[PDB]
Amino acid sequence: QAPYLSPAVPFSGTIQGGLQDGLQITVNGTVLSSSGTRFAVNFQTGFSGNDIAFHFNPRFEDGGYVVCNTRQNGSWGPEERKTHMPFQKGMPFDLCFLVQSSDFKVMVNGILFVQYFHRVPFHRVDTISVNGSVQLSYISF
Ligand SMILES: CC(=O)N[C@@H]1[C@@H](O)[C@H](O[C@@H]2O[C@H](CO)[C@H](O)[C@H](O)[C@H]2O)[C@@H](CO)O[C@@H]1O
Repeated sequence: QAPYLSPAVPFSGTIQGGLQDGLQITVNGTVLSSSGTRFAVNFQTGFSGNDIAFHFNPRFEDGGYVVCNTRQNGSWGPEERKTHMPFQKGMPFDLCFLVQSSDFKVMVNGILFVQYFHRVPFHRVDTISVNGSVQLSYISF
């Protein structure tokens, strides 16, 4: 699949073929100053945003932390949080999502940040969306 170049945010785009084992999605962007306090990347089914297999949500609030969770039929499950923010505003970053049979491997600038085991079959994911206080340079597959 061709990369989405300079997509505007918010953004929603189809992931051709749907998520598949071995697929690596790269999200290159920059956290802005003066927008909001958080941004997110969502691996979802459809554009509704009601069913999100994997929600990666960095929050520049309360000291800085990232929320990882799944949303099924509009219902958010138990959150997984990490308190060591690997993001810095005004600095471009490479957010890499490696899809494996049992989990998502998430790397920030080549450094493994989190591991999220699939709560729902990843084959159900065909859409990636990004919103919040972030500017995108590109999304590659
Ligand atoms: C401490 C705690 O459980 N707080 C939660 C909030 O995180 C939650 O905010 C939502 O969180 C989901 C991901 O779990 C999405 O990021 C969503 O955009 C947030 O609004 C709220 C609402 O569900 O519930 C508690 O406050």
